[PDB]
Amino acid sequence: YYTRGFQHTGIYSVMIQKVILRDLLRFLLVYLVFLFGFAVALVSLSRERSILDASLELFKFTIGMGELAFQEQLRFRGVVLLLLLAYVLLTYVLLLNMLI
Amino acid sequence: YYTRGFQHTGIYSVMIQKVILRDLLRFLLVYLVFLFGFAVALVSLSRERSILDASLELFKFTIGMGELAFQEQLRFRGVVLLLLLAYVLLTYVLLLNMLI
Repeated sequence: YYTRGFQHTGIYSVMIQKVILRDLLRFLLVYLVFLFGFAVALVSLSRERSILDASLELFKFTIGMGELAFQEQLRFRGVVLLLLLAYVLLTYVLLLNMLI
Repeated sequence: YYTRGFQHTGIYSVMIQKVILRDLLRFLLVYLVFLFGFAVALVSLSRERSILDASLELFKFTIGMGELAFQEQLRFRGVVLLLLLAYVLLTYVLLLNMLI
């Protein structure tokens, strides 16, 4: 908060704060909704990632990690791969939209 | 320094140097302050990451690594996860602010 002085910082800081408060508040909701939906779909498909709380994989994907590979024992591996691809393209598209 | 010639490079180089010297000098301070605060909080919470010098995890997070996962033996795993989420959103927001 104490960046009120130092004009060179403040001129940009106030306007970027206004922009962020106006815009980013409508990102986290939709991204979280999509993440929860995809996590529920994955845990429901993989039961035959063991619990709903194991949604950290999507966060690893959006931060860089994720370990995208075949699941071997899961027979419906193609469907899981397609779901992961859909999720990654969707989140990249959404972040591109925010950036623009 | 020897890029003074080669006009096509220099026209952009001088102005981008001025911009960087004016702007980036007020990023590393605040980012380092937040990183140190979060590292101290994590090491203080996890004592019951073993030392203050183990702040490299946040740098791994900001470069792509980080190994975001449950800590098992640490009972207050939810608080640690919430702190990590707060830190990652904070640093992404700060870098977005710089970019804009």
